[PDB]
Amino acid sequence: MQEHYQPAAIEPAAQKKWDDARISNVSEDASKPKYYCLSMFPYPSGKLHMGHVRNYTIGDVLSRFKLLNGFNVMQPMGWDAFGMPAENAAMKNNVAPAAWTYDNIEYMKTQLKSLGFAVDWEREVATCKPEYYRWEQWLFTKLFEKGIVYRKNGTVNWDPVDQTVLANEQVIDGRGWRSGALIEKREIPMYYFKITDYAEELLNDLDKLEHWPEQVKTMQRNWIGKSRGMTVRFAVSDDSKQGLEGDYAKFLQVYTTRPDTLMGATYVAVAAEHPLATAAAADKPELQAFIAECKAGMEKKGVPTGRYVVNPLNGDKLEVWIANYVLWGYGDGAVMAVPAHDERDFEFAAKYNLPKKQVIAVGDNAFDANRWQEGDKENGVLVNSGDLDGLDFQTAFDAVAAKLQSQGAGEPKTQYRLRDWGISRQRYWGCPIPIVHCEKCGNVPVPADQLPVVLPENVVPDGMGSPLAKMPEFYETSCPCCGGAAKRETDTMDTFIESSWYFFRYMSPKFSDGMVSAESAKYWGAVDQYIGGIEHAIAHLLYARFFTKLMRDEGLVNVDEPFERLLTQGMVVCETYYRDWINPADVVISGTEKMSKSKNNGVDPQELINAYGADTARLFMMFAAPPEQSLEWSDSGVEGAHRFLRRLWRTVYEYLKQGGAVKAFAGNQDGLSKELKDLRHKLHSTTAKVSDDYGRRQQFNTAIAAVMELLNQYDKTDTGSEQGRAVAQEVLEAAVRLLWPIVPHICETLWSELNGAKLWEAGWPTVDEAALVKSE
Ligand SMILES: CC(C)C[C@H](N)C(=O)OP(=O)(O)OC[C@H]1O[C@@H](n2cnc3c(N)ncnc32)[C@H](O)[C@@H]1O
Ligand SMILES: [Mg+2]
Ligand SMILES: [Zn+2]
Repeated sequence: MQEHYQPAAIEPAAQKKWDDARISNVSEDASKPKYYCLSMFPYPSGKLHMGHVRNYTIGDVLSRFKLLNGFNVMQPMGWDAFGMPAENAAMKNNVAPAAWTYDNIEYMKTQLKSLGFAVDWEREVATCKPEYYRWEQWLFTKLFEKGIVYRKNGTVNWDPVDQTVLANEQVIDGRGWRSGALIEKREIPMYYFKITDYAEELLNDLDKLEHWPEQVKTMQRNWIGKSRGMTVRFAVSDDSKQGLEGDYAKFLQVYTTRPDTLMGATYVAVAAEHPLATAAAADKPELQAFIAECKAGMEKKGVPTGRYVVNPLNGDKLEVWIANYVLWGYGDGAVMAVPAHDERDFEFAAKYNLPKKQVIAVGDNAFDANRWQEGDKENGVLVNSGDLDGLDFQTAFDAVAAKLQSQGAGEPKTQYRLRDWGISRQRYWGCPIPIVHCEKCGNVPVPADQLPVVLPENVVPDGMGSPLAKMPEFYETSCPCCGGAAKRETDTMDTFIESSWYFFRYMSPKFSDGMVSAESAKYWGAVDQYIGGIEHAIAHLLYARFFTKLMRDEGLVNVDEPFERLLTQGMVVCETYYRDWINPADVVISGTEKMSKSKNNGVDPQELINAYGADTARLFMMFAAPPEQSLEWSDSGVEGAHRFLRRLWRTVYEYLKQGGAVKAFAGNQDGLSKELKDLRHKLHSTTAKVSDDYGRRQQFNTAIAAVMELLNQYDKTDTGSEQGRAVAQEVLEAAVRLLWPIVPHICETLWSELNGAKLWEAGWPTVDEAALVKSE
């Protein structure tokens, strides 16, 4: 054993030892329990930096821990290669997106290999390769013929800087997710996934996820935004039906989220384009001028119609008003009004002298009918509501439902803030949409045998429009239904399509007959442990659950949920500079910020490895903070981690130098001195603590600190006697195994100096319970 700790000697040798043994190349082996640990794969939008390294080191620690515990561990890595991240970085450097992506991938592979992650590289995927994206094209066509994917014109989010439409989940505070530019509204046909068909299942199945952070589930619940409401039909008065036809001559229908206030409705509003408004305006120029002023176009305005509808629950004849705040096409185009319990209706009734019937009371408060007081749903009881008096909200809801159901005048209706997922992008670098437009047959999907629709890679966009719409050699084709002249779709799929199913592709990444093979899907099931940032809560983490249910319903998988456990690691943060983002190693001082290529404050892992070794980089990331807490970059933290590794190396070197290796102490410890019994007590207490920290608490910094304390007590114990050396051997053999998930290169090397067996076959250290009993 050499005296000096030299990471450049031992880390390549350890990595070759692990690669040769193929311990990370796993098959569907039915003898060991499976463990699927996955970190969110990166965009090839530049060099990885230490923030990514923290993400992936956390995954490796958990993978290596489960490996030593006898699991068949799949930890796969790959490249989220399509979409704006890679393309925007390529265009900034005048490089074609394809060439830029593949070169970035190869540098990112060398970075990760230098860090010694226990990755099954034989499962590597690159999402921009046709062997990958053909299968999402296949799924697209299958869902298109079912109507789960559809094309429709509509109002969309337009990003004027990235020059593409964006999904709702990609609009962050009204700004594009990559550009930061203020979003605009346009009318543009897009392709949609009917994710609202799965809104209820997406919402309810969150309750299954006992091992997700509550915050992620809460954000998804609010994004889905379910509201249980009530459809209510008001019978049109017999004297108020002139000019109307069909249902509009019979009833006026509205949707409301407060049917407990239905007994308090004092008037009703309709949109200017509602058939009741147009029928009432036919005989009166009073309303036509208001409908014209409304159809032209915020402050609330309204006019009475003289038409009346009948409240189904008490028979009150409410007057119909035309109001500029009632949007047509939004629902029924009509609403009821409860001013005493809705602030908007209170203002409308105050501005136009409309009654205010109180129907809810909160505790012991009075009702001043001319001053709005702060609409409580949770704390409230009904008054002036017939047999509804005394009922709280949820009981009044179901009671009103039963009442309306008995007369055919209404029924419960659930709505969601979630809208359908718009996936069309006016971008070159993305999965081609497998549609051909035929003048005779319409928008037709490409046959399965003709898939993939191959994206040409010989393209350098100029930044002025969709490049594919500019290439007749791409879009001119034949219709697959009739053989006439036709045009391929030239929009591509948003990059989140690829990340919504890549975790299944890892299970069988060379499978040529489908997205994922039935045998491998049945073996691996779902991801046991997922690690990635909280920024994915409303988009990827929601999209992925949706795709999983889609693929399940197509018969491709048999799980309901893609990810069992989710760890959202904290951000690595670092100082930033701008002028034009500079890097600290090389103006303005924009202050401490998340490490990101977008701010050019990333620390390259390869440079730290070249100066200090991969084990140092890994150790600092796991020791500096609990994994969910943000971690501030620090040179002294790097140096402190390196000194500990020198201490570990020096500790074993000095032990071996004074006698060499002996057999570790084991068995009954009666006869050991008290100092050595205390050391064994600390040793096995530390094994229990580390085991619990890796497994149950997932707190790796305190695991490292526990091992440091064991070494502290070791240093203060005289271990030079024969029994001392056996206990020293035991301490050091446990210590390097406990730390191997964190710093495997130095622990593998030290293990081989201590013991001739293979570390991963000696397994995880066991707790000797007899060592934990205190002496009398
Ligand atoms: C599943 C896909 C939609 C993922 C997508 N391709 C993506 O986000 O790719 P990206 O390459 O941006 O990030 C890859 C992973 O690294 C984490 N990460 C990045 N910066 C930092 C940081 N400063 N501190 C800690 N962690 C960080 C980030 O949260 C993510 O889990
Ligand atoms: Mg369960
Ligand atoms: Zn045709």
